This record gives sequence, C-alpha cells and structure tokens, in this order.
Amino acid sequence: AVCPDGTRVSHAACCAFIPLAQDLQETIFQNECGEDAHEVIRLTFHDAIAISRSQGPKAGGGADGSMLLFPTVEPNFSANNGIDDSVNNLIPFMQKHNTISAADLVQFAGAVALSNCPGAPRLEFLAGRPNKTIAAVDGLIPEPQDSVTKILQRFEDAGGFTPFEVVSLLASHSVARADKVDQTIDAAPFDSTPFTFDTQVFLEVLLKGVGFPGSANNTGEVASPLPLGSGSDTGEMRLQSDFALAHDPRTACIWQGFVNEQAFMAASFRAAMSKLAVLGHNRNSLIDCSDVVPVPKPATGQPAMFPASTGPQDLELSCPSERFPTLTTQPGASQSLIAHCPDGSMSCPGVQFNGPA
Ligand code: HEM
Ligand SMILES: *[C@@H]1O[C@H](CO)[C@@H](O[C@@H]2O[C@H](CO)[C@@H](O)[C@H](O)[C@H]2NC(C)=O)[C@H](O)[C@H]1NC(C)=O
Ligand SMILES: *[C@H]1O[C@H](CO)[C@@H](O)[C@H](O)[C@@H]1O
Ligand SMILES: [Ca+2]
Ligand SMILES: [Ca+2]
Ligand SMILES: [Mn+2]
Repeated sequence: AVCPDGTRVSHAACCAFIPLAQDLQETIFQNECGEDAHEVIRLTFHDAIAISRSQGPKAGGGADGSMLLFPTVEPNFSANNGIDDSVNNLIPFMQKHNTISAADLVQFAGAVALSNCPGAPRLEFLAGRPNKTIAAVDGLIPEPQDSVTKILQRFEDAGGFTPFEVVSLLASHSVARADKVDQTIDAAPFDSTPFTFDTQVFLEVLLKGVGFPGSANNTGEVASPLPLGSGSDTGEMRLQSDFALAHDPRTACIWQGFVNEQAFMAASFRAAMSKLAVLGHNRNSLIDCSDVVPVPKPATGQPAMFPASTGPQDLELSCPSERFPTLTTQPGASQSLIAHCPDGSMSCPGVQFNGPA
C-alpha cells in the first residue's frame, strides 16, 4: 500500500500508524528516552500483564487498552500508583487518532518510546486488537516487595512466561526511574544510564548496597550502591524485587548473563515483548505492521563499566557456573551524579496532559 503521505507500507491498515508516531514524537517524547517515554513503556507492561489463565477472562483481557478505556478503575489500584500520568498522556491521542484502538495505541506508543533509547531493539508490532474490553481486577500487577516465587508465578499465570523471559523483560529497568516508592524524592533511577538501553542495571544491582537515595524505610526498596544525589539529580534506587531476582538460584545466572552482553539482552527483550504485547489475543489474528515502527537509535558499542566509586571487590555474585566478565572501572574515588536530564542538565520538564485517571 501507498499511504496518503507517500509512504510505501506492508498493508494499508498500517498507514494510520505513521502520523500517530509523528504526533507522539512531536508532542510527548521529542525523540528522547526521557520521563514521558519511560512512563509509556511502563504502561505497555501494566496494560498487558493484567490477565490470568487460572481466573479466566473475567479477571482481565491483557494488552487490551483497559487502562485508557476505564481510566478511573485500574490506575487507582495501589500497585498502579503513578500510572495515571501515562494514561492521561495517551487518552488525547486515542480521541484524535480514532481509527486505531486503545490497545494498539498503547503497544505502538511503547515501541516508539523504546526506539528513542540507544541500544534498544525495533520491537515487532502486530495491529488489530479490538477497541472493546472490561476493566481488570486488582492483584495482577507485580510489586517490588513480592518474592521471586510470587513474581515468577504471576508471570506464568499471565502468559506462560519462563524465568528467562521474565528477566529479559526486566531489561526495561535499564531505562527506568521511581517517583512513588519514596515519598521524599522524584525520578530515582535504577541504573546510572536511565536514558540508554544498555546492560548497566544488570551490573549495578550486583554491587554491594551502601546507602539510600532518600529515606531508609520504604516498602519494596533495599540499599543502593550509588545513593548520592544533589538538587534534581536523584541518586540510584534499588528495588527488592530486582535484588531478589539477581540472587535467587532460579534466575541468578540469567541475570548475570546479560552483564556486558548488549545484543543478547536486546534480542531477548525483543522476543519476550513479542509475547507480552499480544497477551489476550491470538497472534495469528493480528496483522504485521512492524515496518512502521521507527528504526531505533544505535548504541555507541562501548562495553559495560564499573561506575566511579565502585569496583570488582564490591560484587555480590550468585552464579557458580558462569564466568563474570572482565570490565574496566571509570576513574575517580567519589560517585558521579546521575543526570536528571538526557542532555546532562537538571531542568527538562516533560509534557503532561490533565485527564480522568
Ligand atoms: C517483577 C516485575 C516488576 C516490578 C515489581 C517492577 C516495579 C517497578 C517500580 C516499583 C517502578 C517505579 C514506579 C514509581 O514509583 O514511579 C518501576 C518503574 C518502571 N518499570 Fe518496572 N517492574 C517490573 C517489571 C517491569 C517490566 C516487565 C517492564 C516493562 C517491559 C517495566 C518497565 C518499567 C519502566 C519503564 C519504569 C520506569 C517509569 C519511569 O521512569 O517513569 N517494569 N517498575
Ligand atoms: C475506541 O473507544 C474510545 C472510547 O470510547 C473512542 O473514543 C472516543 O472517540 C471520539 C472520536 O472518535 C471522541 O469524540 C470521544 O470523546 C472519545 N471517547 C472517550 C471516552 O474519550 C474511540 O474513538 C474508539 N476508537 C476506535 C478505533 O474505535
Ligand atoms: C563523575 O563525578 C565524580 C565525582 O562526583 C568523579 O569521581 C568521576 O570521575 C566523574 O567525573
Ligand atoms: Ca489491560
Ligand atoms: Ca541504562
Ligand atoms: Mn516516572
């Protein structure tokens, strides 16, 4: 097909996604792997994972747009605290780009956001999910205080995911920060490169924790190896769940195996997101519009490194059968701040629409 803009595409049904990508990039992402991109990637997961094989379809329809179509229901569950921002940012696109379902908009917006993060893969994108569903029930979203047994079970019940696929999906914590876990600080990053889809989070969760970026008493949080912050440049936060996954025998070797293995991490993430993005649907009934996902920013290709103030003596290793890689350490004895903004500054407020969630 040839779309009104002159673009040649796979199928005519894919055409409408071209001006939607352009509008998302101009209006809320600005081609950056920034705050609003991060919040939309988190929403792709919270929309898709609310589905249960054991409870049946009444519990939820998966990647179905339920967060946008029932904005006063799931976004107010305690485990979804903070998801209101992404929902209120995407509802105006649903109203305007009104030949694309809420469910397709959520998954496609996630693919466009991740393409702004250097090193990310170009996700598969299948289209055609219906625009009608139900609100999901509470209790289906994993939380940072949960055990590994509880987390792996939730992912098995949602879509048959293996432990390898679960840790693969957690490469998204390479481009992720926390606003609600600690009520005294905003935008606490999970690795020292929250604007780059690299393997640093896998390395940095394996370092010994030495302090906290904010208070020492929040549910779901454990000590961080890089807790220093100043002004808006908040220090690194460590979730109990990532820590527990990095040390549990079921997942410790998979966690370590992504350290300094960028192409392996990105291809494994692509494969598991291919499964997550179609929860609630038969993939044989969705059309392939992968050709309209933007081409992702490339990485520089540099190896993973220990950040200044850390080194191999700080590692807490848990995988007996695989050799930890040889990595260099950045010079300096004291911690470097983790910038609040992609261009290195401290000041870069993102667009936020008000809305019903
Ligand atoms: C056991 C699994 C998981 C748990 C318990 C978990 C937990 C969390 C927590 C507590 C936050 C901080 C939210 C806040 O306070 O603002 C967060 C942020 C984030 N999560 Fe996860 N998550 C998990 C899986 C996933 C997966 C599978 C993805 C996507 C493929 C994902 C993508 C993100 C993103 C991108 C953010 C950053 C949001 C931002 O910076 O604005 N998470 N996660
Ligand atoms: C999917 O459902 C949503 C919600 O019902 C539809 O959104 C409405 O869209 C029209 C324009 O087409 C707006 O005037 C309304 O205000 C929107 N409703 C709400 C509650 O926001 C959307 O049009 C549907 N999309 C498709 C592809 O059928
Ligand atoms: C980042 O900043 C720290 C000091 O905060 C240095 O030690 C490091 O070398 C880098 O310049
Ligand atoms: Ca959903
Ligand atoms: Ca990173
Ligand atoms: Mn956020």
